[PDB]
Amino acid sequence: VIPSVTRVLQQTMTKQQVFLLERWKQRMILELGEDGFKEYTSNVFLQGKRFQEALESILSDENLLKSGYIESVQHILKDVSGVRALESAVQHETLNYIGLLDCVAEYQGKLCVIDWKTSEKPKPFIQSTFDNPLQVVAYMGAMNHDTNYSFQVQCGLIVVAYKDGSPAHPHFMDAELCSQYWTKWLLRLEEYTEKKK
DNA sequence: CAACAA
Ligand SMILES: [Ca+2]
Ligand SMILES: [Ca+2]
Repeated sequence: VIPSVTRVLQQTMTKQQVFLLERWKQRMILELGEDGFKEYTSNVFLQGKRFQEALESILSDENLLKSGYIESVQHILKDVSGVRALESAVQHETLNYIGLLDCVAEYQGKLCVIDWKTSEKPKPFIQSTFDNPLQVVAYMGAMNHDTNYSFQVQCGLIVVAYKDGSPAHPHFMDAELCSQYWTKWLLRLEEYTEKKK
């Protein structure tokens, strides 16, 4: 099988990344239990997919109080224009990996790959988004080294929407910053393939 | 394939 982006990264996390995650996870299993912690991550996953699905109808007061995500992002969508693609599967002919980016559109007049995120903790810094930039630059490198797409994009954009309607954090990445993250991702891709053979 | 968690 051919690897995917989010799979390559979650298998190549540092020892300190796995420690902080599984320690937080067992603290949640402790306070709540195995029965509901799986229910918490089920809810957590579900809002992230709905939020993306809900904007997909926008680019083209709910029952749960997760309605703050889109209100959080309206000051972002006021600068999103010229939408060229949404939810695209991306092939990489050379480095052999696949992905599924959220959308491709112009943000503040600059064409970039946008990746929407939901989070309950604020992420003012791109360092707070962990491996999110590598996920974005992996999507652009794939789509750019692809048979199925007419254009090539250079910049990326992470947006972190919050459930309480707070102003979402746009983390724009210009051409040079994407280039550095890309070689970081280029590494990450190789520790995975070197872990297979 | 992804959602998110740190
Ligand atoms: Ca996303
Ligand atoms: Ca192409």
